[PDB]
Parts: sequence; structure tokens; C-alpha cells
Amino acid sequence: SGRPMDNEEWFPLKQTHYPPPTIPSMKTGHPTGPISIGHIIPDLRHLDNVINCKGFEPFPPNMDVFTAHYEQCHFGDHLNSEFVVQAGLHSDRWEYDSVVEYAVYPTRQYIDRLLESKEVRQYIQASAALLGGWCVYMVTGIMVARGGGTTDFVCAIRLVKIAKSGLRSSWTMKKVTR
Amino acid sequence: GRPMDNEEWFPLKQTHYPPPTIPSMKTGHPTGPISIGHIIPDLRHLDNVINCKGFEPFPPNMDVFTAHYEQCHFGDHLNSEFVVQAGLHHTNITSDRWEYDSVVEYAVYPTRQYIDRLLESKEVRQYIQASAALLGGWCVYMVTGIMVARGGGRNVTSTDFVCAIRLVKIAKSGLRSSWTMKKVTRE
Amino acid sequence: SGRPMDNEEWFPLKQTHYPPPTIPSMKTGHPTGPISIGHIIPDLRHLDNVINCKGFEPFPPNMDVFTAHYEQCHFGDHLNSEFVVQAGLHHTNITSDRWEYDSVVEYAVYPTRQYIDRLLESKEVRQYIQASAALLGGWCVYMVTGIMVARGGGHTTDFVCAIRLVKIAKSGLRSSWTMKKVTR
Amino acid sequence: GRPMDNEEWFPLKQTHYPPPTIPSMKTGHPTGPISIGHIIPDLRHLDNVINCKGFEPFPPNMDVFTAHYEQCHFGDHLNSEFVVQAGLHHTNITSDRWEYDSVVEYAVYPTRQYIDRLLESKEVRQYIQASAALLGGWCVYMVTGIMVARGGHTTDFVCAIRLVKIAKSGLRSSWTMKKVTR
Amino acid sequence: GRPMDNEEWFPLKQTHYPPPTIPSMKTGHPTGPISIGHIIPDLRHLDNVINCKGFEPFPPNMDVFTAHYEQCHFGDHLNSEFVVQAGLHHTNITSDRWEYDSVVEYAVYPTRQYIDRLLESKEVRQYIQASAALLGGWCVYMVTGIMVARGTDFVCAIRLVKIAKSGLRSSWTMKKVTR
Amino acid sequence: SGRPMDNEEWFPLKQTHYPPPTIPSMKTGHPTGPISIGHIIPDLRHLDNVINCKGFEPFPPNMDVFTAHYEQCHFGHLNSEFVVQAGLHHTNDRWEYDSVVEYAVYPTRQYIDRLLESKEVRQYIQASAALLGGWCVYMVTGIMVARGGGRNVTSETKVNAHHTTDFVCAIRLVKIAKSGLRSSWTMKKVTR
Amino acid sequence: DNEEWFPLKQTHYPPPTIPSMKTGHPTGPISIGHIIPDLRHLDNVINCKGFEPFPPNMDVFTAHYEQCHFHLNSEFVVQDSVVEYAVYPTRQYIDRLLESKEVRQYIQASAALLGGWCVYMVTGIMVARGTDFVCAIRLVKIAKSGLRSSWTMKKVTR
Amino acid sequence: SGRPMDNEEWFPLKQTHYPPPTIPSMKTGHPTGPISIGHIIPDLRHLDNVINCKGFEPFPPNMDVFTAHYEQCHFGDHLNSEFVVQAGLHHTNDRWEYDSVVEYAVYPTRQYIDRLLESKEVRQYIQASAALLGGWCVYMVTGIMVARGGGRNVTSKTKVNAHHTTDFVCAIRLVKIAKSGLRSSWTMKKVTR
Amino acid sequence: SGRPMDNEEWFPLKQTHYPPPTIPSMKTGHPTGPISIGHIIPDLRHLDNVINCKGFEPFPPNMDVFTAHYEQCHFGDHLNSEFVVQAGLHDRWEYDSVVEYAVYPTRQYIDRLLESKEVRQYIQASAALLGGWCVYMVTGIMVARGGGRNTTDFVCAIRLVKIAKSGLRSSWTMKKVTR
Amino acid sequence: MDNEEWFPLKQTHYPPPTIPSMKTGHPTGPISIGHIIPDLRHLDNVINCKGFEPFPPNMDVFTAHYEQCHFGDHLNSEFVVQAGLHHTSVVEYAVYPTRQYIDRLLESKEVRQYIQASAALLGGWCVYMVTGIMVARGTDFVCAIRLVKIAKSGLRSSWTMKKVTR
Repeated sequence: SGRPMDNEEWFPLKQTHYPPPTIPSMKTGHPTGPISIGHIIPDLRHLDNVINCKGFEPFPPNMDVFTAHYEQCHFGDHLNSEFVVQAGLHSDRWEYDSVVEYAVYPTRQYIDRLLESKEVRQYIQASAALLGGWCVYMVTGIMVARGGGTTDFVCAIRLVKIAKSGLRSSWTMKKVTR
Repeated sequence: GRPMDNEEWFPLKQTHYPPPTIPSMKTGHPTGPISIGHIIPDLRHLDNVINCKGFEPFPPNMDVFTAHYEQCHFGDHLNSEFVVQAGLHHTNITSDRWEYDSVVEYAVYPTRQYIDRLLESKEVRQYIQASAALLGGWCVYMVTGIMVARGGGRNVTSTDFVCAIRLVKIAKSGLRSSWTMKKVTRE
Repeated sequence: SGRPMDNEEWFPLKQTHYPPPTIPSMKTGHPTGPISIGHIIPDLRHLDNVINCKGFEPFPPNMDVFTAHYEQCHFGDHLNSEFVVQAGLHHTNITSDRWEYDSVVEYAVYPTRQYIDRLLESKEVRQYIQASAALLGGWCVYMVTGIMVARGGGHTTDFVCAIRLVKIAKSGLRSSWTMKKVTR
Repeated sequence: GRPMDNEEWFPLKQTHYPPPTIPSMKTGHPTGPISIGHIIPDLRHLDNVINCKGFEPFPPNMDVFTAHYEQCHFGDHLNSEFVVQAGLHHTNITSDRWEYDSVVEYAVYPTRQYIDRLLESKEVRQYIQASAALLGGWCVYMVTGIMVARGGHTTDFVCAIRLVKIAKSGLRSSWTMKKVTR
Repeated sequence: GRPMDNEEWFPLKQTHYPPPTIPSMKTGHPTGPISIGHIIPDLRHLDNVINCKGFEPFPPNMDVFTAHYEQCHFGDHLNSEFVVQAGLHHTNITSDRWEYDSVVEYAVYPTRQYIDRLLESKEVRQYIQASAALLGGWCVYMVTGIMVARGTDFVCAIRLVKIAKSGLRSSWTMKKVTR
Repeated sequence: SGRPMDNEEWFPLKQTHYPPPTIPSMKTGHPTGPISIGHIIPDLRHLDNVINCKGFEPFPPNMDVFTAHYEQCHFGHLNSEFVVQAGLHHTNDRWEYDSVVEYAVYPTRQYIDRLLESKEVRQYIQASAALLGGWCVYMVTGIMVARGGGRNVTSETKVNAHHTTDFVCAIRLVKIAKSGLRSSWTMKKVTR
Repeated sequence: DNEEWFPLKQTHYPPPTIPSMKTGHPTGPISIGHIIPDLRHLDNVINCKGFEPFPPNMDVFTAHYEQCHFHLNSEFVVQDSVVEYAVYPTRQYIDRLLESKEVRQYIQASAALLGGWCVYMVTGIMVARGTDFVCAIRLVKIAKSGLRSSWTMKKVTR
Repeated sequence: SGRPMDNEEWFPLKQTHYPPPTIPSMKTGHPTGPISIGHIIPDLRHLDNVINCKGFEPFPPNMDVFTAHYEQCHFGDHLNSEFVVQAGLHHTNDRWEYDSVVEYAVYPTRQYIDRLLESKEVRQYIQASAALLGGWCVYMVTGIMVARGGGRNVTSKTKVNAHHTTDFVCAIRLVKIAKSGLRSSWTMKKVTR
Repeated sequence: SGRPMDNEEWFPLKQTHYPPPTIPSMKTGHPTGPISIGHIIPDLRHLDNVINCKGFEPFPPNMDVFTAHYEQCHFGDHLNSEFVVQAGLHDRWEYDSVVEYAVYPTRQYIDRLLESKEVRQYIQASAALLGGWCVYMVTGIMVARGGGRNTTDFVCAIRLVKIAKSGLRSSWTMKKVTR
Repeated sequence: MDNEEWFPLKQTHYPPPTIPSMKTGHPTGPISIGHIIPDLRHLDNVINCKGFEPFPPNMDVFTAHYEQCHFGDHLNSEFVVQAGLHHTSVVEYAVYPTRQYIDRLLESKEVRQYIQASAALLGGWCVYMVTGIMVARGTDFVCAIRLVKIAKSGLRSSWTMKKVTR
């Protein structure tokens, strides 16, 4: 199965097998699946919880969804049998047959518009008033697994961190790793 | 629980400051002496409000947010008394006199547009111009939060009252012609 | 009542029962408990996978264990019900638990570079460090610098409710590991 | 006149602390509750002296220096009240209540050797060890100056102090010292 | 009450120059020879005004602020007691206490626009262009405040700011001057 | 299959050309192959030119060779999917293996110093310091061996060729350099 | 700038006509103004369907060379008429090159699927006499990564 | 003769080879001399290679020629008799003296530089240097020293070797205008020996 | 004549007032003059107030004095600037032979001069009362052999170096002084 | 570009030092690797003309034989026309200096005397060490030199070594 899919850029969704959204519904801002590109989540410990669950802005023409197909994939890389024995430390790998990555590169304009939707704006304002600043994570990619080892499901997500603290005026976006 | 920015809350020693009504806190004319939006000259004169006659009402992107705490204290300091026993050095982390019950936090996050509206108000503009002439620049503090403790019970000193405030520091210095805002922590 | 001054640095153990080590065993480098000051864990997704589980270097004789007594401790997040309502996130299940424990006792030490160097030399820790350094870029471990113990019922019923850790990392091939406190 | 570092002088609101005798300041056993060489935990507790039972006597290179002021106040505030007249905007700069007369300032500049000797004192070492264990670092303030008001055993009293912030953080293995203002 | 920026007031000494009338200050033609808005070339001679023939009037929004002090001390830190304890009693370094009674302070806040207008007078511009061509750059000092002691009243101290464009920076910088 | 083996840290070699070394000879300092961990190369243009060809220093105790095993691997970017959505259409082959083993070491300061203090490494370093500005060499930090060989595959999937003998398919390097008259050298991971 | 010219595969690239280099439609396969994805290709022109013409401020300058054979020579191991055509890339011309239909698709595909994008611009060509052929290219690295919102332009040397 | 006129900011030229320009011709943009204020030279070694040989923009009224007169002057590098003996060396080093030396100086504005950098010859040289080489670098003559009444060549005792009683330029003060790494804008730095 | 001697590197004193020290006494640590190389002054506005007037440490063997002779020297600028500048309209000193004596200080010698009794007392008083300390070391002296305005020798200028430690630096910084 | 690192000798025609004499610290030629010159204006005013420290075992000399190595400025007849302006066998020996060797050089009698004099009269001191020589065939003669700038100016108490390029 080569190298595992759970890279440092991809957080695996292992709580519940959420079904994927249709490809056109991702660009329209009203996805059919509960987890899609363009969704804002509060923190890394609530990957399922979506702030803009009612809908978000449709993808502008400078934001097309790109694909990457992989076959005979597995999910491990977390203290494998070989790494444990040669590190002195002391998991059943799942084998999927078709895994597709859907990815998008966000523009600052699209983020500026997303930070103005009612739900995201309210969360940001509450976090700014009660806490120091605010911090949200945008789903920039989704990994959907077809088949198992039956229905397709979003198996991973790729995020970007948008933040504004220290009373600064401009928000900053940064890639997240694990 | 306790507020995440608890170090940024300055307690007001006097329990004689009545709170403003919830509706008047955003109209620009709070019914109390200390409220969100008041401008003070410095951390020594927290009782002197410069815009005591009224200020700019809160814009829609600047709403008041609430939190409730059964108990609230401002400052946990380590005592100098230490007892050694059972091979352990026992410390004593105590709370200060500024401890109140049933405290409600009202909080706000200011925008640059709103603060710019504040710096053009008559009283604040007068103070800013006078300070810039007499000193290098000017420095004021805007109340960004208040805490109201219930009156009576264990909140009695020898009927609700403002027990603590949270401030932002607004300052323009060095002829920058551009003011900066910074969080203020109790040190 | 007084409360921890580093309460943002205490990670709760949640609904478990890790027995607290006896204090004499703690300093000996062989605590009677599963998690204790001086234990090395590989990451923050475990908090119980101690690498030096067979023991570690004893405490230096000049290194002392300090104790605090809190009437109550709260180790939960800010995503309470009121914040949920005022953030508009009432539509999703996001509220976490309040980890409010009563009659808590804190045991804390101050790590020294020499003692950490000695902790990194046990057969288990140097094995995880060398393997992580060769197969991956660098290595990163976390040392337990403090433990909170909640009181049980009317002892052996007491249990560890929270731990305070420190990140010990070297990834730039700079031949010098760096130490930093961990938060949230 | 006024001291050049007048901003660094915290006034003691309580006017009942008698000053130490001049010979006792440099012996490490001052006859007064607050004096040069004392270590306080933080800026909120000036009455709380850690090295209360005594500290290191001053080395010969740490002599006490004096200054005299007919009037010393700590805080000149700009009032919000203004009057426009004759084309001028009249302001009122008023002194803070902390205003004393016939003030003698005793000042010291400490060396790293003397401070390292202070940090090894029983009480101070115990406090900083506890703080390091409970906080990953420690922070103490050494009073490097006092001001005695001879107007308003002796009848004089300590009216203000001047401190230095001694701190070690992040296990930097070397403490730093800084001046404190306000 | 005492001046809050007391270290920024350079004392004029035996130069008992008369104070300008307040109406004459704002007009750019003060009746006094040392006034707010005057430009001097250096700190060695505080009465060598280059705009001696007049300058740009104050902007209508630029106001003059006034502070009355019972006493003012502009003396150096080299007072007698410091000189004694530093072991410099065998020399003449002891400075005088410039203590004046019943002092009035007139102060303004300079803006970049008004300073640009002060740099465009014939005398100041000629000092700037020649100092920048013959020497590296230029450096002038603008009087931002004056202190006046009661008598006939006279100016006892001035507050200045340093305006300097050096190193071919294409923009001058403004720094508060202390002593 | 799965995610490809050509990480940015793993530079691929000429397929079916470099035989693997014996496992015991990697630590001896005299490896039985043309390329292995511990070798010094002048740059990335000559992945085969070895400076320490006449043996190098044996591995110290703190240098153990760790292994990582992978199954159903492949190499390779210029795939048909990325090319068609990038709009290039530049005729885009791909190698597949049954088993791939990564052998990895972490270099220490003292062992690098002893490698720079070598008979053959000093000549390349000193001559480069005199004639050229400074010196810059690369050290093999890891190797990838296709245990069981591999196969050349092209998709429109066709197995073009079959190779059943072991060979090294990639190396992982670190750049060791000294320039600007600096006293101490520097080491940095090499990415692609 | 001897360390800024990457050689290519010999006798494989007919040189374009000098007037064609400035009209944005060069007659040769490799020319000034072409965008290549990596340093491993040096032949995969992205803007193969043309690019923006050289602005008036950009002019092609020439350096002839009677240079013969003359990094690791035989001595270092022990111890042909050519012409250079070069330009200077202004930032506006780069901003317009990145707006080409071919260059924008590679960038958006690289940014979404990877972290960012890195492209190279042929700032100079080096054509030797024989039939003549382009023997070397001098490139410039144009890159925007880390969500910088402003691309950087640097020179490349081996 | 006081301090030498060879300050670190004044590069000396070959004596009696460069005639001075007339006072009015300096600000007209067409100097009557071979070297004058406003000339752009390529390097510190090619003084005669004036790029803007045809002419340059006349001096705007914002830029005036300021003068400085000196009397009984002399030239001398650091390797004089007194320095060499106490520097351990023994190879001492002709001295030029002048009765009157006049400095003419100006301060260049960024706009005047932009209008000089957009002239034909300067633009051609700059574009050639930016395309063929990494970047471009030009030097502008910000000042000139002329020896009114000429001077005398002297060797050391002191012996006069020649008398040249004709006015000539003896030193120039330059400034470095350079752009590299595609800074999108030029920088100006005073040059010093 | 020529370029003036009082450039930005040399500070002029009161002419015909300060006698030179005998050349042998400049390296013995006890100069026979009031102002010499090795003396420490408190401020730039009190150039003759020598702090270590009771002698200092003799020059170590790696600190030799170097000389520079000049003939037909003058001090000051003329009115050619005041005209091209438009300065206020509100006469120079000439000498036949002017000798500069110069020394490059070492960190050890400065650390030992900072431990001299008088310098130590001044520094301790300044640190305890003012917050920091700052002194200037005479690193060169310019001496005129006979004077004349438009007989006996005298020191006409000094070249100084600022040695300072502010805000608890624990180490002193040494920088050149310009004017 | 290594060509920019080399500076020309104007009508000197000095004899090249014998290959062994370069390491011995007493080269037979007047200009050699390891010589100290005061500035770029005086490229043949060797300060350490009485000899210098012999090349340590790590400082071996390395040779480079060029048929016709390129030495010149940017001004070439090809470059002159396109800018509008008006027209107007060799072997290299090189070494790489170490910090300790330069520290020893600065303690030579002649070098230290020039350093202490420059530091006292001027602000700091600045010297140049010949790191390479370039000799063409005849009698043969050194035609170019490659130097490095050594300077502790600025009261830093820490000398820096930079590379000089024309």
C-alpha cells in the first residue's frame, strides 16, 4: 500500500464516516455532505463541528477544485509495528482501494468574504470579545475513501488556520501540520 | 471557572460604583459612573472619566457579550510561608481581598472605526490635544469590559456594583500620526 | 479560594483512574504509579504511553517537590454553554466538560538541563530519540513536570486528574535540545 | 529639583514605616521594616519583605549615595478641566497626593555579585525555588532606593521606594535585572 | 505641580529676552525674538533664529496650551551634592539651579505639514540646501514651547525638537530633544 | 500503489543500476556496494561520484541503522491527472515494486567531523576552499532498497519490463557546507 | 555570469529569430520569456502558445563569444562561436506572464494540490554555431509560497 | 597648509589634465569642461568615460551650486613621511600644493536623479548593464574642486618641482546610484575612499 | 590655512590657556599638563574638568603614542557659509605648527582606568543616583607651538571617546565622538 | 565569478616566487601569497617584507593551469556599442587562510607596527592579505593577485575577513 495517506497535512476523520458531497455542490457553497471544502471549524479538537453549516459563498472562478486519485491505500503511520520495536515502546490498519483528494487554494478575498457570513462573524466576534482574539480553521481539502477493508466517506481533511490576535488589524492564514 | 483573560482585569476597591443598565451600555449614555466605552487618562485615575457626558453608541459589529461566574477573584499570589514535611515543601497559594460572588462579565471587542469615533468626541479630543501639546504625544485607556457583582451576602464592605474593569491602551507617540492599541495586563 | 497560577498548562486525564505514586517512590526514579513527574511521553495524543516505563534517573537531592492545596480546580475549555449561545454554535454539539475537581493537591518540580539530559539516556528514551532522529527529521518528547491529585472517598482512592508537561525538542540538527512549556 | 528617575519611585501610602538608621543600611540588618536590600515578591505587596531576618551586607563598592529635595511628589497629572481664554487653552497640572517635604533619598547601584549573594539567602532561595517549581520561573524586586520624609527613634518615615526587577524565565540559566517605572 | 517634560526644557540664561505677545505668535511674526515656530541651527546657540524675518502662521486648528507653575527648576543634574558625592568638588563643574517662580508655559504640537511650511521660508531653505550640498545632510531645531517667568516677564527656558534629513533619505525625521 | 515513495527528501537513482550493500557492511565503513549511508558526494549532479570511496569511518555506537518497510510501492509530478488539469499536455514512466526497505541513520557532529578529517574528503574540501570560495559536500543519510526488484509500468496499465534482483532506488542526503570564511560548518537536510 | 547558465541537451533547440523574441511568439522551442516548471525539465515550456510581447523598456542585448571548451575539470580532480541574448525582467512583465492562460492553470493547479508554486523564466538564451542551436539558458526563479500574497523573483546558480 | 584637501569624500584627479568648466556652464546642463557636476561615470576607474557626454538636465532652482574657498592648500595621501616611519615601513611617498582651491557642490534630489536616469545614454548603459550583468551601477559627480591659479608640484625638506599656473580640476566628489536584486528602485550612497 | 584643524573629530578648548604635557609624562600616567591623553572627563560641556587628576595607569607597551605634524594651521569657519546659508549676521586663530598626539585604547587599559579611585567614585555616584554612567576618555591632544589670532605652547584641541553603560548592561560600550 | 576576485598588476613584471618558497614563509618573489598590503592603491607595498609565518600543514597551495584565463572589467567592445558609450599560458596559485594563521600574521613586527599606527591616528585599521597569485609565461611574471580584506575597525575587538572583488 506504499506510503500511508495520513500525511502531516491531512487530519484523519475517525469519529464517523460522513458521506462525501457531490462535486458541483462543493463549488456552489451549499454542499450535500456534512464536511466539505470551505467549511469553517472552531479548533483542531472539533473537526466535525462546522460553524457555517447553513452555507457559504460559492467558489469564485479563481478557485477550482483539483483532484488526486490513489489506489490500495492504508491508514497507519502511528507507531507502526517496526517503529515500536526499534524505539523500545509497547492498531489494525484499514485498507481502502480508492482514495480521492479534492483540494482548493483559497484567495484572501474569498476568506475576507467568508469571515463576514453570519455564523462565522458571530463566532469571531464572541471569541474576540470574551477571549483574546479569534481563531478559525478552513477546510481546504477533503480525502474521500471508496470501498473498505461500502458507501464513500470523507476519510480526511486538510485545513488552514486563520487567526487575528494582539489587536492587529489584518488576519493571518497558515498551513497546519501534525 | 475563571475568565481566560483574568490577568487583564483591574479590581475597583470601592464597591460604591453602581452598574449601568444593560440597555444603556450600548446607547452611548450609560446610567452608571463606570461602563464599557469610558475613557480614562491613566491607570492611576481609574475614577476620572473623560467622556463622562456621553460617547459614541456601539456599532452593530460591536455587541456586548456576557459571562457568569459563581465566584471571581483577581490575583493569586504565592505566600512567603513554607512548611517542610514528609519530604515535601508545602506552599500556600491564596486569593487577594478582591474576591466576589455571582459576578457577571460584560465584554466588548473594539474596532478602529469606533475608537476613531471616540478620539474625535469633544472631551477626548480636548484631552488628546492638550496632552500632545504638553507631552510628546498622548495615551488614554478605553474600558473594554466590566464585572458586576451582586450586592449583599459575602460581597459587603464596611446593591450590585462594578467590581473590576478591563481596559485597552490607546496611544500615539513620536509624531507617528497613527495611534496604536494594546491589551493591558494587571502587573 | 486560591487557584493554580498555571491552570492553562494542566491537561486533564478525563474519566480515568490513574493512581498517584507514593511521594518517596517519586524521587527514586521508580514511582509506584503509571504517570508521574519525570515520565517521558512521545506526544500529546497519549499522555499515558510512558517511554521510560521501566524507571528513570532518580531526582537530584537538591531537587525538591513543592505542594499546593486547592479547594477546587477547573481544567475545562472555554466552550461552555453561554459562550456557545453567544457564538451562534448552538446548532452543533461543541460544549466540552468542566473538569471541576474538589480537594486537589498539586505536586510540582523545576526541571534542570542536567536532569533532563539524564532522563534522555535511559535505554527506552534514547531508543525513541535515535529512531525518531534517523527515520524522521528530528525528535520531540514531553516530560511530566507536575501532577494534580484529586481526593477520593473516605488514600488509595485518590487519583491523578491532570498533568503539567514540558516540550523537549531538537529538529534543526543544531546539537542542542530546547525546552518550552506547553499550554492549552 | 526632582530626581532624574522620579518615575521609578513607588510612594508608600502608609506614613508609619520608620526609616533604618544610616549605619544599619549597609550592615544587612536595617532597623526599619523597609530598606535598601529588601526583597519583595511583587509590586502589590510592599509590606511583604522576604529577606526580613537579614541580608548580605553591602560590599565596599556598593556605597549609599544621598540626595536632598525640599519637596518630592510622585505623579503630576493633567486634569480634564480646560478653559479657553485670550486665544489660549489653559490646562491644570496638579500634583498627586503623594507629596512630602524635606525628603532625603538614599540610593544604591547593585552588582551581580551582591545580587547572586542575595539570591542564595535562605528565605529568598526558598521563595525562588518554590516559584520556579510552581511557575517555571521566578520574579523578585530588590529595593535599590528609599526616600525619607523629615517633615509632615525619629519622627521621619519612608515615603517612597525604588526597585529593580530580578527574574529568570524559560530556564535561561541566567537571571536578568531591569528598572521598574510607575 | 511641576512640568511633566522637565528634562526637555533647555534654559536660556542671561538672555532675558522678552516674551512675544500671544496674538503675534500665531501670525508667524512674533514680537519676541525667541518664539514657538522659530528654527535654530544647533543647540550651541539657542538664540540664532534663522526665520528671524517671520514664518508661516499657525494653522487655524493648531492651538497653544498654557500651564502655570509656582516654581520651575531647569538646572542640570550636576548639582552641588552630586558633585560632592562624585568627588568633583575640586573643579568648577557645579551647575546653577535655574529655579524660577511663577512661570507660565506655552506649548504646541508640531505637525508634518506645519514643519514643511517652516522649512520653506527663504532663510531656512537656504540653510538647508547649503548644509546638504556642502555637508552630508542638514539638521535644524524647532522651538515647540517656551517658559516665561514673571518680572517685566522674560523667557527662561525653551523646548525644542530636532528635524534632520541625512544620508539622502528623501524625508526628514523628527525627534524630541532632551538634556 | 498508495502514496508514492518519491518524497522531497528521497532523490531517485537510475533504476536497476546500483546494487544494494550488505546489511553488515553499512556499519563497517567499507560498504559492499557503490552507494550507501556514509558516502560523500560532490553535488547532486554526480550521484555516483564518491569521495570516500576508499572506505570511511565505521559507525559509532550511537549510530544504528533503523529500517522502515513498505509493500506495493511505486515511483512518480507529471502524472496524467496533474498534467491534464494543469493544462500542459507534454506527454506526461512509472516503476512499481513489491517491497521497499528504508535504511536510515542520524548523523552526529563528531562523526561528521571525523568524516571531514578523512584522507579523501580533505582533498576535495581544501582544494575547493583555496581555488573556489568555500566547500560544499553532500552525505548519504539514508537509502531505499527495492527488495525483490521492481517493474516498469505504463498506463493509458501495462507491465513493460520485469526486474527480480535487488537494487537501490533512492537516497536521502544532507548538505554540509562552509562558506564566507566561517569557522564552523553547517548541515541542512536536502529537499526536492 | 558564467555560473548562471544551465546547459541543455546539445543540438536539440533551433534558435528563434531575434524579432520573434520580442513579439511574444518566438519561432524556436526555447526562448526568452518562456516559463518552465522545474530545473529537471528545462524543456517543458508552459506558455507554449505564446506570451506577452517584450515592452519597450525591455530590449534584447547581445554578447558574442569566440569561447571554446576552455566545474570539476581534470586538474581539480587531481588536486565554437556562441551568442548570448539577454533581457532584464520588469515586475509588470512578470505580473502579465503569470496571467497567461497556460501559466495561470499550472500555478492554480500547483497551489491547490501542493503548498504553492515555483516557476522559472528564461531570462537569457545561449546559441552556439554549428546548423545553430540553443546551447544554454539563464533562468530566474519566480515563487509564491506560504500564502505570501506577493511572489518573489530571484536568480538561479548551481 | 593645514589639513590636506584629500578628504575621504574627494577623489583626486590627474593634475592639469582636466580644465574647469565656466561658472555659468555648470548649471546649464552643458558644461564647458570634461568633468563637472551632474556627469554620470560608469566606474571609479573610467573618469573620461562620461556617459552623458552630450548633456544632462539643467539644474532646477531647487538645486544651487554652493561654493567653499580655501587658501594655501595641499594634497597628500596617508602614506606621508611621518606615518611611514612609525608604521614600520621605509618606502615613503610627490605633494601638490595650491594657492587657492574652490569647491563647487550641489545636493541631488531623487527627482533630478530619475530625470538623469531616464536620459538616452544613461538609460542605454543602465539597461545594457541590467540585462547582461546582474544589475546596474552608476556614479554621479556631486562636487568638483578647482585650483584657481593652478598649483605647484613639491617633493620632500621641501623642493618645488614645477609650476602650473592654469586653472584645473583637482578632485571630484561622487555618489553611487545602484539597483540590484530587482529592488524595483535605486539607492544612493555617498562614496568614500 | 587649507582645511581647518577643528574638524568633527576634534573638540577645541580655550586657546592659550591649557599648557601641554611633556612628551615623556604622557606615557607615565602622571602628565605635567592639565589635559592629556588618558584623562577622563565627565561631559562634553566640561572638557577641562579632569576626573582622574591624581594620575592614571601608565600606558602599557602595546599603547604607544603616534604623532602628526601640520604647518600653517587655522581654527574655525568663515562667513562664506553664512552668506550661502542666509544665517544671522550676528576672525580666526592661526598657528605655525600644530602637532596631534594620538593613542588607540585597549579594553584592558579602559577596564583599569574605570577602577581608578576618582573615576570609580564618579561612576558609582552616577549609577546610584542617575540610573547609568557615561564618561569620555581623551584619546588625542592637539597642541599648538606658538599661537596667533586674526609664544608659549598650548593644547588647542582634544579627541575623545565615549565609554558608557546604561540600563544595567554589565559591560561598557566604547564609541567615537563626533561634533 | 572568480574573475572578479583578481586584481591587476600595472607594469610591475615582478618575478613569481618559487613553488617551495611560498610555503617556507620567505618567498623569492616580491609579491607572493601571504603578503600584507595596506590598501588597493598600493598593491606592491608589502608590509611583511621581512617574511611571514610558514604555511601550516592545512594551508597547502593549489594550482590551476589556464590556457588564457579571462581577466578584465565589464567594459568590452561588445558591451560598449550596445550601451552607446565611446570606445577607450597562465597559472594560478591559491590558498585558503585560517583564522589562526591570520591571527599570527597580525602579530608580525611589521604588520603589528602598521596596525597600531593606523588604529591610533585613524579610526581603525585595514589591511589586505594576498590569498592567490596569477602568473603568465614570458621570463614569467606575476600578473594578478587575489586578496582578502582584514579589518577590526570600529572598536569591535573582533577582526573580520571579507573577500574583495573589483
